[PDB]
Parts: sequence; structure tokens; C-alpha cells
Amino acid sequence: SMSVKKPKRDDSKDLALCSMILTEMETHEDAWPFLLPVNLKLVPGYKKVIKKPMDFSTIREKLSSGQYPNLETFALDVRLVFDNCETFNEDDSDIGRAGHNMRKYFEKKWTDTFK
Repeated sequence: SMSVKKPKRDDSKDLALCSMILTEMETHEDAWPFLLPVNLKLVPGYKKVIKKPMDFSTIREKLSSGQYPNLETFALDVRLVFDNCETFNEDDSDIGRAGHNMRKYFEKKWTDTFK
């Protein structure tokens, strides 16, 4: 509350460390469904159904331009990528499996770096 604060967690390396995680996600072999924004002209249904599209290139540009206020808003966009993927893709498809794999990969790096 006013003039009553928990001890200050060092957040000075968060930007660098989110960039490193994002590099590791970009270079994973199963990243290919997620590297670029889904082409809303060429994929029927995507625009109407997926209210907030998100992809790794868009996270990279937001990260680089100071549009994440803190590491939690960064994790929300990463998770959005996978939640969108599960909304639109069967679990038993190459893309559906890619999304589960990447989400697992992310959540481990997240826990190991920050928790």
C-alpha cells in the first residue's frame, strides 16, 4: 500500500532474458507454423474466429520496440500463440502437435529462467 512495499525484485535483465527465450523458440524445428502472421486473405475462417492473432515475428517486433511493460505481458502473447493454435487446429495434425510441443518447450524455459 502507500509507503509499504515488498522488497525490489531485480528486473533489469528481463528484456535480455525474454529475447533469449524468444530466440530459442524461433530456432526450434517445430516453430514453422508460428514464425509469421497467419495470412488472413488466404486462410478461410481465421479472421472471424481468432479475435487476437499473434505470432513470433510480431512478439519480436513488440519486444524490440518497448511495447511489453513487463515480463508477464510477454508470456501472455507467447501463450496466445498456442491458444490460438489449439482453437483452430486439431490435436492430431502436424500444426496441432507443433503447438503442444512449443508450449511445453516455452513453459520449461519460463520456469527455469524466472521461477
